[PDB]
Amino acid sequence: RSYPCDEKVIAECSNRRLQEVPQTVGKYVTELDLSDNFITHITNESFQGLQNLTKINLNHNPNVNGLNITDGAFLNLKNLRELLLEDNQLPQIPSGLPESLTELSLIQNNIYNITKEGISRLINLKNLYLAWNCYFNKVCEKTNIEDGVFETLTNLELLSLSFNSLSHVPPKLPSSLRKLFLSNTQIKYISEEDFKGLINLTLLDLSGNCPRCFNAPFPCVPCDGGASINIDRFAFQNLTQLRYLNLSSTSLRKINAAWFKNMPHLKVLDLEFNYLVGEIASGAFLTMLPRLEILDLSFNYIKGSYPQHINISRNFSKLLSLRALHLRGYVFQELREDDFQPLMQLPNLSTINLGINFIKQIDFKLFQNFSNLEIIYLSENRISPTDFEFDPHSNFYHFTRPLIKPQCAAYGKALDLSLNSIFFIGPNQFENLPDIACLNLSANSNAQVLSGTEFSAIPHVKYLDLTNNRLDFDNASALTELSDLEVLDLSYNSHYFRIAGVTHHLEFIQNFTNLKVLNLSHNNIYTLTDKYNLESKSLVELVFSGNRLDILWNDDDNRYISIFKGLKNLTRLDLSLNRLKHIPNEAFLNLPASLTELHINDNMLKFFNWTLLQQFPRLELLDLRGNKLLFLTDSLSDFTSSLRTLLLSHNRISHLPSGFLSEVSSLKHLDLSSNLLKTINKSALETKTTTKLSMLELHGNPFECTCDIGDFRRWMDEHLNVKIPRLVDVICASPGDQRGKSIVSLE
Amino acid sequence: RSYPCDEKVIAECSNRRLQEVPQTVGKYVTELDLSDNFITHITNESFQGLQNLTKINLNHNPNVNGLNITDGAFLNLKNLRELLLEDNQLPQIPSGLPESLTELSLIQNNIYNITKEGISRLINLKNLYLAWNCYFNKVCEKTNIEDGVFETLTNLELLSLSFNSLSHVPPKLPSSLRKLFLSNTQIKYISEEDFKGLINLTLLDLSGNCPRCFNAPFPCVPCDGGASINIDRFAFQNLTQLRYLNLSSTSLRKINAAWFKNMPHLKVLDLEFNYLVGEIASGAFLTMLPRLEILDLSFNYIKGSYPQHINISRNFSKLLSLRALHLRGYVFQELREDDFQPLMQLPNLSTINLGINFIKQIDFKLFQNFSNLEIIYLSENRISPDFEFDPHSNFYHFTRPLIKPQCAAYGKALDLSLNSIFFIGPNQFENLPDIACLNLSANSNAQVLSGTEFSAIPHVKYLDLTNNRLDFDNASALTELSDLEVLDLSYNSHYFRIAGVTHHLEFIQNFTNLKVLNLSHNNIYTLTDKYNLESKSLVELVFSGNRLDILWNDDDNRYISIFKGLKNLTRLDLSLNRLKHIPNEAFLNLPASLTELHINDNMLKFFNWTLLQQFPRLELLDLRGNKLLFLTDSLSDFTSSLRTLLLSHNRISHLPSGFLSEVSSLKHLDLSSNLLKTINKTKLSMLELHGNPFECTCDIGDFRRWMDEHLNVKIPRLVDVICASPGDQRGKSIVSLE
Ligand SMILES: *[C@@H]1O[C@H](CO)[C@@H](O[C@@H]2O[C@H](CO)[C@@H](O[C@@H]3O[C@H](CO)[C@@H](O)[C@H](O[C@H]4O[C@H](CO)[C@@H](O)[C@H](O)[C@@H]4O)[C@@H]3O)[C@H](O)[C@H]2NC(C)=O)[C@H](O)[C@H]1NC(C)=O
Ligand SMILES: Nc1nc2c(ncn2[C@@H]2O[C@H](COP(=O)(O)O[C@H]3[C@@H](O)[C@H](n4ccc(=O)[nH]c4=O)O[C@@H]3COP(=O)(O)O)[C@H]3OP(=O)(O)O[C@H]32)c(=O)[nH]1
Ligand SMILES: Nc1nc2c(ncn2[C@@H]2O[C@H](COP(=O)(O)O[C@H]3[C@@H](O)[C@H](n4ccc(=O)[nH]c4=O)O[C@@H]3COP(=O)(O)O)[C@H]3OP(=O)(O)O[C@H]32)c(=O)[nH]1
Ligand SMILES: *[C@@H]1O[C@H](CO)[C@@H](O[C@@H]2O[C@H](CO)[C@@H](O[C@@H]3O[C@H](CO)[C@@H](O)[C@H](O)[C@@H]3O)[C@H](O)[C@H]2NC(C)=O)[C@H](O)[C@H]1NC(C)=O
Ligand SMILES: *[C@@H]1O[C@H](CO)[C@@H](O[C@@H]2O[C@H](CO)[C@@H](O[C@@H]3O[C@H](CO)[C@@H](O)[C@H](O)[C@@H]3O)[C@H](O)[C@H]2NC(C)=O)[C@H](O)[C@H]1NC(C)=O
Ligand SMILES: *[C@@H]1O[C@H](CO)[C@@H](O[C@@H]2O[C@H](CO)[C@@H](O[C@@H]3O[C@H](CO)[C@@H](O)[C@H](O)[C@@H]3O)[C@H](O)[C@H]2NC(C)=O)[C@H](O)[C@H]1NC(C)=O
Ligand SMILES: *[C@@H]1O[C@H](CO)[C@@H](O[C@@H]2O[C@H](CO)[C@@H](O)[C@H](O)[C@H]2NC(C)=O)[C@H](O)[C@H]1NC(C)=O
Ligand SMILES: *[C@@H]1O[C@H](CO)[C@@H](O[C@@H]2O[C@H](CO)[C@@H](O)[C@H](O)[C@H]2NC(C)=O)[C@H](O)[C@H]1NC(C)=O
Ligand SMILES: O=c1ccn([C@@H]2O[C@H](CO)[C@@H](O)[C@H]2O)c(=O)[nH]1
Ligand SMILES: O=c1ccn([C@@H]2O[C@H](CO)[C@@H](O)[C@H]2O)c(=O)[nH]1
Ligand SMILES: *[C@@H]1O[C@H](CO)[C@@H](O)[C@H](O)[C@H]1NC(C)=O
Ligand SMILES: *[C@@H]1O[C@H](CO)[C@@H](O)[C@H](O)[C@H]1NC(C)=O
Ligand SMILES: *[C@@H]1O[C@H](CO)[C@@H](O)[C@H](O)[C@H]1NC(C)=O
Ligand SMILES: *[C@@H]1O[C@H](CO)[C@@H](O)[C@H](O)[C@H]1NC(C)=O
Ligand SMILES: *[C@@H]1O[C@H](CO)[C@@H](O)[C@H](O)[C@H]1NC(C)=O
Ligand SMILES: *[C@@H]1O[C@H](CO)[C@@H](O)[C@H](O)[C@H]1NC(C)=O
Ligand SMILES: *[C@@H]1O[C@H](CO)[C@@H](O)[C@H](O)[C@H]1NC(C)=O
Ligand SMILES: *[C@@H]1O[C@H](CO)[C@@H](O)[C@H](O)[C@H]1NC(C)=O
Ligand SMILES: *[C@@H]1O[C@H](CO)[C@@H](O)[C@H](O)[C@H]1NC(C)=O
Ligand SMILES: *[C@@H]1O[C@H](CO)[C@@H](O)[C@H](O)[C@H]1NC(C)=O
Repeated sequence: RSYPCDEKVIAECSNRRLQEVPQTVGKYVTELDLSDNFITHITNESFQGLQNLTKINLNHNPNVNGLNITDGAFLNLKNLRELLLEDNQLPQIPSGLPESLTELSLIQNNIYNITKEGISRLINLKNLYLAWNCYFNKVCEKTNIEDGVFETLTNLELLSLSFNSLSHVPPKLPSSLRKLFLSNTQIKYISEEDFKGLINLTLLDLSGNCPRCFNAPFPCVPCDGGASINIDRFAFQNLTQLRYLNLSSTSLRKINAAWFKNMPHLKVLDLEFNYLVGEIASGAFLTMLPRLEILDLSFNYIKGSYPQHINISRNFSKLLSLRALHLRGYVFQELREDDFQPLMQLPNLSTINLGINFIKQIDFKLFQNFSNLEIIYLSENRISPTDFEFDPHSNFYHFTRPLIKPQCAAYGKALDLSLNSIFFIGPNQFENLPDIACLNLSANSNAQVLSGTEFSAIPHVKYLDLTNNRLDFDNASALTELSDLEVLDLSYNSHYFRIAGVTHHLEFIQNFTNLKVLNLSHNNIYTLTDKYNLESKSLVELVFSGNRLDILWNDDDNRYISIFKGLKNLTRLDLSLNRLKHIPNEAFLNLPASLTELHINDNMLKFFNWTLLQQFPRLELLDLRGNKLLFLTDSLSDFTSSLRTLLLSHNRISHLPSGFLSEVSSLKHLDLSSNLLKTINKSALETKTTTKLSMLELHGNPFECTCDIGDFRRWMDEHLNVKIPRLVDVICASPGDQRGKSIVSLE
Repeated sequence: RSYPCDEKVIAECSNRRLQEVPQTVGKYVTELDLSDNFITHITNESFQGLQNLTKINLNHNPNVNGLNITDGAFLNLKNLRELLLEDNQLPQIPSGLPESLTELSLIQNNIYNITKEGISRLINLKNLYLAWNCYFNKVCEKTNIEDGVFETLTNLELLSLSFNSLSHVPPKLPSSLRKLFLSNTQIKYISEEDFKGLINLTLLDLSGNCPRCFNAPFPCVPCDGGASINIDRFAFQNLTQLRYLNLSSTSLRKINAAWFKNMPHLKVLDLEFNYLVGEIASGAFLTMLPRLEILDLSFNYIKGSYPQHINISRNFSKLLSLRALHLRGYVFQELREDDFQPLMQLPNLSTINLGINFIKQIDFKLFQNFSNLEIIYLSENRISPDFEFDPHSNFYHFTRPLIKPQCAAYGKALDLSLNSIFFIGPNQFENLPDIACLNLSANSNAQVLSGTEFSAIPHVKYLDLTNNRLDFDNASALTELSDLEVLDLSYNSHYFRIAGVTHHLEFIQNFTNLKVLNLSHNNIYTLTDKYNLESKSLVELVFSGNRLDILWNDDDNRYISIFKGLKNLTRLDLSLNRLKHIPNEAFLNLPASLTELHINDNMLKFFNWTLLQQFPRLELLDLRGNKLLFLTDSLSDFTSSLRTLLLSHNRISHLPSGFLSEVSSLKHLDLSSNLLKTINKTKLSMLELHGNPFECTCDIGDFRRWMDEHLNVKIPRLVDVICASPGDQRGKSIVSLE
């Protein structure tokens, strides 16, 4: 049983409050992650017993001044390939690094000198990350790059120098380079010589040089006069393998078509945060890009300007390989059919993104004229009836999550109208739309009574997101025009459910033939009109967290005692966050016998009637985390043969009953973290049967570390197939000499 | 030093996990509150010490087996006036109650038998509370009322029997009654005899008998065929003093005017949850209410019906004393000027409540022609561009003020909250009166305010725009409101979250008289062009729930002076800003005028205490709920103004030397829920220490000594100042020892 790391050859040793490199790491280990510890010193002794190490991660030590690394500390590790030293306040590149390194990352340090002595003997480097050493209003020096320092790195494939003050492209780069990142480097001019020999390059990032600074979310310094980056006509002429070009925030007003003349493979062009309204309308460069797949022209708005219409050049029609066009933040009032003519015959154009344009009106019928749209993204418009802020490993100019949740988009064509002002759906709201399978109307403040006709023009919606609205459930036929509906999200429509005196009709649920997943979370449901029961022959999953079952199941009221019973196909039920202090026995028995997964976490349960598990023969997962439970039954196997996972974290359990660990044969994963256990007695340990337990969680219990723990420790020694994670957090509260130590580190 | 109660003569002893009546109560106590403890038995031994007890509260024992009370347990208490025994699962009225009692509460027990033996001996009773013993689907017995059980209570002024099954008004009630509460008692018939003797009654509650059960939020049983309650023509004949009549939810469709004939002082008439749409339209009874001040006709809607217009009888014009009219939940589409004609000459009608009517359109100009409207309440419409019920509250409606008092104090108030005014068009507020208090909360207003939207009502002083989604793209926003004093912009996160759109807060500087600004829960992390908040007038800024962790990031200097230009500021709230550290320069740039600084519920591990030298008026500093690991030993050096220092929920381990005994303006220090195991060996007036893990060895005697010598330093909740060690002492207050 490894300690302090979890081994599996990989050693997960991160975030463990470690103060030095442990001398206890399995000597077979090949990758070791010690990130986020409190390590302050690395010497030639730190890794002495571990010469099979391929990979070391030391990022973010010491985690709350800097990591002190001796010359040659690593130089004896002969197989070391990957060394991660991010966010360690290093004042220099460490001296005497091993020649074997293929990957070195020094992101987010204080290194202002890149020197031959540091780097040049690292002949095997493929990827070198030096970004984010001097930037914004950090107090730091201009980066000195020693002439020719990278010239000997003849296998170098990726070099990243972004977010440092460089002023010029470094000369003498190796022609092995595939990816060169030079974002936010204060380079104002790109000469013909700068990228001259780089015939293998596939990615060039020159974003944030001569930035567009209006409304910047960071301290931003424009080029004089807010001028554009100055890229020589021939700067790209030998970049024949280029696939990705990032020119975001280079204050461009003109794009020279001749930049692309030798660039037949360009697939992704990023031109966000420039001043390209004119070029978008004229667009001579568009001719050069018939193989482009992604064009991002987001946030090129003219500030203060809110024109009626977007002006797209007819030459967009040349972008014959286009798959996604991103046009956030152009900012305009109205989208008319004619305005997108140029895009309508593009054969592979799957995605159109018009997020964040403050658009007031759209002629929806225009989307039908497109060849092949799968994603119509119109969120955030005005349609109506550690202790650094930026992730160095992520795109700086846009978020890279999918525009549509994958689970919704998997059904078919997607229309996302979230975060607009469609406060009711009128009779003709969805006229002349493609055949939408995936519809997002989240956060429109929709207060309407859905009545069974609102979705008639798009009747094959299968995944409907209506979260964060204020729907008035006064009509039992609501949404029944959607016969194929499979997923329905009604989360955060509490507005009218909170009001006792208006009607709340949920009867429509029963009308769906194919409804599989229903989310009613965070609605504050405490009262329903006429019918008190939810019923469906199809429903598999009901999320009912964040409601008031404490009131629906009050002891003085019988009406809701069968509320979920009529959900006869149900396998997953979430009753978390319902302020439950007790469940009446009859209510529990009325939960569907079909269940396999039951969550009642984050309530206030003082007691749980285990005997009632007899009625749930298919029940695999029972989640009671975050309650106030005091005891377990001492004959749990009498009550279930199906239970595979039992989660009891964050309760007030102080005693295990005899045999409990091995009571139940089906039980693989028992979570007793953060309870009130002082020991586990031999009594809890006696079985006649082989335990099938695979994971037992125990961190955060106030263990009593005296001789009375020895039985449990031997049990541990005798059942290594039972994984106990976070041994470093399985801690003695007592006695004094033991307090804070892992129960494992005692004699 | 009292224990276990706090005494002040009143002993507050509630909610302290007490398992018996404590024997160490001040012998001089007149009022003892023992509510919410874990007490299971009372005996005539329980209170022996205490004979000048005038009042006992034993509500909610034992808390979370009834309270077992022996006969005559209370009998040797000669001054006991008032006994509270709510929510104790009592199976009977207890035997042997002292005859001194003027007030008895047995609300929320299991008592189904009201007998001479419990009650008839209690001759001084003014107030008797028997409500909520059998109701809803509780398992309980019909309520047996022993014939003439109240006949002897000839001082009795208030009798409450609500929420029990009674079936009949009990006969032989004393004519000393003022208030008779019989709500939800399953009484279907009110006979000419039922209120015989009761010529001094001023209140009668007959609500919930023959209830209107459609959409009930409780188990509701209608009378046969949902018939109305049956009230005899002459049943109110001799109820000449009535001021308050509650007939809510009695399924009335027809009101007999003659019921009010001899009741010309009726002030408050509650008719909610009936079927009175026809009566409201025609209503002869409205002609018999010359002195009525409050009429509540709420939730009389006909289900499924959504008429165009509300139909208000001309006879409303005879309600000459009306001050408030409640018409929630009539449910109608449109309010036209002429529809309120009959109200327009009532000289004292100050409040009109049309909440929850799903009203789509209103002609605002009609309000102009009323006599004296001060509260126009239109919240929750469709305008566009462990028992659940508190036994001491009204059951049919909330009783909080319609408008926050701090807003209404400014003058005429218009509440449009919880509608769909997602933008304010150019004539939205035309023909309104001179509105001073305006509520537009929760309209999902997404608009760019530009300085003209409130031109028609330019004297607004208190503007509530919370829970909207305002787009701050214009420096002139709201500047037409020259007199504005209070602006609430809480919960307008929507656009502030988005980096790429503009966020302009420059308009704040343009107000001469702005006193209070609440920017809470806006997630503010980036602003456009001007990085600083400026105002010569502003006194209080609430900035909680924003991202000062980002605004003051070490790598960015732009917001280091964000609040400095708030030159008049005395109160600043920076709680819930995810702060791990505040840059020293940022702290020093907070206004030197501050008297009150909150930075609670962040994640601060360090505080630079020396910086308090630049805050010479600072009286209150709140650092609760951070991760502070130690205190300065030099506090006297950095402030002579601090009176209150709140440090609860932090990680402090050691009180430094001479902290307490050192200076001086410091009245209140809160160190509760920290990590102190001891305190080692002065206007200080209060010292909180509950929830520390005190080591209760002999090392602790000095502190106890010190406690004994400084009895002018209150230490609240001594029962919660607990030893965590040693194992013997664990769970004990620190006041038990050698
Ligand atoms: C300018 O545009 C260029 C080209 O589009 C863009 O290049 C991309 O940069 C991002 C960010 O560094 C790269 O994405 C990373 O790449 C590797 C995958 O090989 C991953 O290790 C990273 O994932 C980790 O980090 C993510 C964020 O913390 C985690 O969410 C994830 O779970 C991983 O832990 C990450 O995805 C991307 O590879 C390149 N693109 C290409 C084609 O090389 C560049 O970022 C733009 N410039 C700026 C300043 O925005
Ligand atoms: N470029 C961009 N992308 C955005 C934006 N908002 C959301 N996204 C999403 O980020 C995700 C990442 O896009 P990004 O352009 O940064 O990077 C792409 C593209 O650069 C590139 N790519 C992607 C698709 C393609 O056909 N050809 C191609 O070269 O490969 C990256 C991996 O992303 P993936 O498509 O696998 O999720 C995309 O997923 P999505 O289709 O839902 O939309 C994109 C946005 O404003 N701009
Ligand atoms: N009746 C009624 N009142 C409601 C409703 N919604 C909110 N309220 C508020 O509860 C509060 C209590 O009103 P309620 O009718 O229940 O009882 C009044 C009235 O019964 C009575 N009263 C009050 C004022 C008066 O002039 N004459 C009068 O007889 O004294 C009670 C206490 O009022 P308070 O001491 O808080 O000022 C009111 O304050 P508000 O003017 O803003 O409106 C009332 C509602 O739907 N119905
Ligand atoms: C309302 O409830 C639904 C149903 O629970 C929520 O959608 C579900 O969310 C979970 C994420 O918690 C998804 O499961 C996850 O899927 C990913 C991707 O496959 C997987 O990697 C994770 O391990 C996890 O299993 C689940 O797929 C998804 N279901 C559907 C139909 O989309 C929804 O998010 C809730 N809505 C709100 C606003 O909370
Ligand atoms: C029917 O209508 C009448 C109004 O005439 C309601 O009477 C009011 O009842 C409330 C709530 O019980 C009383 O308030 C309480 O008063 C005490 C004593 O002052 C106070 O300590 C409590 O905190 C609480 O405010 C109120 O006094 C009483 N009004 C009068 C004039 O006596 C009655 O509640 C209604 N019935 C139902 C079932 O709602
Ligand atoms: C936005 O911030 C304002 C200013 O803090 C909040 O209004 C203020 O709320 C406090 C209570 O949180 C009011 O003080 C209280 O007054 C009552 C009545 O006198 C008193 O009983 C309390 O002990 C306390 O003093 C304060 O008067 C009030 N200020 C104003 C101008 O109304 C407001 O609630 C915050 N908005 C939101 C949505 O949270
Ligand atoms: C519908 O749109 C809403 C709003 O854009 C989406 O909610 C966002 O979802 C992402 C992905 O999980 C979260 O990280 C964001 O925080 C959400 N934002 C808000 C404001 O809620 C929602 O995911 C979309 N629905 C579908 C099915 O794609
Ligand atoms: C403006 O209207 C809102 C919504 O009606 C009021 O907010 C309510 O205030 C009460 C009193 O504090 C709270 O208990 C309710 O929970 C609030 N409801 C919601 C939905 O926020 C607000 O008080 C009103 N503003 C003024 C100035 O009176
Ligand atoms: O409702 C609108 C309309 C337009 N803009 C413009 O959009 C850009 C980004 O906020 C700015 O130029 C701003 O003027 C808005 O912000 N909000
Ligand atoms: O938008 C509306 C319009 C009317 N109603 C009606 O209002 C009463 C209370 O909800 C019910 O009869 C219902 O029919 C609504 O609920 N919502
Ligand atoms: C780092 O620790 C070493 C011992 O290995 C010590 O000699 C040296 O002074 C330290 N370096 C710094 C920069 O403090
Ligand atoms: C592009 O679309 C056409 C259909 O017009 C199809 O033939 C081709 O396979 C698609 N190409 C890609 C790469 O999807
Ligand atoms: C729902 O609305 C439809 C369409 O307006 C209407 O015909 C029907 O009567 C309503 N259904 C119910 C149950 O009221
Ligand atoms: C919904 O189901 C119920 C009961 O099965 C049926 O009465 C009703 O007509 C169905 N409604 C619709 C609109 O299909
Ligand atoms: C029960 O659930 C599954 C969904 O996985 C579905 O295939 C089956 O059709 C459902 N039963 C009914 C009656 O719809
Ligand atoms: C109106 O109220 C005033 C003062 O509140 C009072 O003098 C007068 O009697 C009331 N008028 C009527 C018609 O009741
Ligand atoms: C605010 O909007 C008004 C009305 O459109 C306009 O006159 C003005 O230019 C805007 N003000 C600012 C400061 O941009
Ligand atoms: C607001 O204040 C500033 C100067 O303090 C001034 O420039 C601006 O014109 C004022 N705005 C208006 C609308 O008065
Ligand atoms: C400062 O605040 C007080 C209100 O508390 C006010 O009397 C004074 O006018 C304010 N100062 C200025 C210059 O407005
Ligand atoms: C307190 O702040 C000042 C800077 O304003 C500095 O002189 C002193 O070092 C600070 N103390 C700490 C602990 O940073």
